[PDB]
Amino acid sequence: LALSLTADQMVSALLDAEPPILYSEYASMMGLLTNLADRELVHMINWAKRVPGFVDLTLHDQVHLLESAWLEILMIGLVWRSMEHPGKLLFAPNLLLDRNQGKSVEGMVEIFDMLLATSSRFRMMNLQGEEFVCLKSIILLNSGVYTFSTLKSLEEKDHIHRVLDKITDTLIHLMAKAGLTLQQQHQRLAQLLLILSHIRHMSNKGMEHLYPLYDLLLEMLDA
Amino acid sequence: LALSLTADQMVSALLDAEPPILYSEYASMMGLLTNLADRELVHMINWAKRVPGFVDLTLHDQVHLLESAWLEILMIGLVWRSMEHPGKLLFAPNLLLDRNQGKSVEGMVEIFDMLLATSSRFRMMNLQGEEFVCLKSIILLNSGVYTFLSSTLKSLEEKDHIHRVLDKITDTLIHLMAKAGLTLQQQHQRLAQLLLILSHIRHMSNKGMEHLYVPLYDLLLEMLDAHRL
Ligand SMILES: CC1CCN(CCOc2ccc(C(=O)c3c(-c4ccc(O)cc4)sc4cc(O)ccc34)cc2)CC1
Ligand SMILES: CC1CCN(CCOc2ccc(C(=O)c3c(-c4ccc(O)cc4)sc4cc(O)ccc34)cc2)CC1
Repeated sequence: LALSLTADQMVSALLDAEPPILYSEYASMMGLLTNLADRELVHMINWAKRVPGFVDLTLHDQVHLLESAWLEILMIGLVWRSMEHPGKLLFAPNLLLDRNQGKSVEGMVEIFDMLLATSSRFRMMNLQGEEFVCLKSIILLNSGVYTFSTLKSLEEKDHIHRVLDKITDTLIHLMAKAGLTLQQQHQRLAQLLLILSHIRHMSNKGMEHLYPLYDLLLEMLDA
Repeated sequence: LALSLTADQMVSALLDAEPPILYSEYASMMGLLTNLADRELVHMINWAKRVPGFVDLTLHDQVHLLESAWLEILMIGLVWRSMEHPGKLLFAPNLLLDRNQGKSVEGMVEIFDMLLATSSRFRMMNLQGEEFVCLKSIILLNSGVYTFLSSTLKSLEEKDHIHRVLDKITDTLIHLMAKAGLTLQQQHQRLAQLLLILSHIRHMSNKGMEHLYVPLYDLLLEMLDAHRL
């Protein structure tokens, strides 16, 4: 069980599960981002399976979690790799775009600015890679949890909450190691989890304009 | 002022600021729900003005925060007062609805279920009143925070102040947990659990907004822009 892993073992599992940074393959704009996202999703599915506690869930529940988190997950990766590129979003090393090039779509402008603002927040906070991988894991486990009343669902949520607790402990550990005081540790933990609400929001806004999916992701998880 | 408060002072100030519980005035049901929400907004504004640090902000920034947070705030109040009624949503003491009453309206069963689920979660965690008021204040200060239109010096000043207040509220939550006997581990875990629930509350507001949809901006503005007569 994921529940007996030490903090160091958890960080180390998450660091080893990290997908690679993918490249763009080249109006053409949405085609290029569509193609990049779809390739990313294949690696995300494999990363998911390596997140401690994830394959303990039913196949149905795994698919639910991925259906609910996949865009937030692409967004937090985007924002992470954009940290060192103020004013720009590094979709791929060969696809670094600004809000002006974001205007080139329909409605994504304001979301572009939101993504840019999250990136600045991370840079400002000096988010570490070890912290980022825990955040990503938290999104995967958390996003779909409150939308799976049977007894089995009740077991599924309890497991997720215990794995989530383990990831909280891991985050606090990293901060402790980094030399922050206890007051700085609770404050930074809160600040990062609050950013996860903003990521949920950007994801919702992203979904409204990019528009079943569950079935598509089921075929993928199977494949 | 707000930044000098102790945790105990923050909590008293938050408990003192709570709005009243309103009654339903009597789809008949969407008309009822709409009237209720409209009347609660007026009190929500008075409550927001008593949230430590809120009235230090510009009028424009106050309006933005409420425009971003208002449905989140109505929802978390709903979930809080639904806690003692498993399976039901207490919109008002004379308006307790179950999930099947949601279907009687165009597309809200999914949100209904999400709301009951959050209520159950709060129940399952034994959420305290003191923790509830901190969470509601966090929502207000956080929801519109990363959507300020500008990166002006003033705006930078505003953002910094809100982050300092948010840190204070986090300090106060930890404070309540330390006094309830929780170990450091349990304190950080419970903190995280509660903050993750805000992510779901955001989601529910966004979905609720889609389903629901004089511009709201103008109405909060008029309502918040009070004379001193
Ligand atoms: C099983 C299905 C999976 C999805 N397929 C459709 C493919 O969808 C997508 C098409 C485009 C984008 C996108 O533009 C991306 C982001 C975004 C979206 C909306 C918005 O307003 C602002 C930004 S962030 C981001 C990060 C990346 O690393 C990669 C892409 C994006 C995203 C998805 C269909 C098959
Ligand atoms: C100044 C403006 C303010 C808004 N007016 C428009 C009208 O607004 C609203 C109309 C209805 C509802 C609502 O039904 C409520 C909730 C909800 C919303 C959507 C959904 O899918 C499921 C539940 S939760 C909740 C909690 C309450 O205490 C009170 C109501 C609700 C909410 C707002 C117009 C004037």
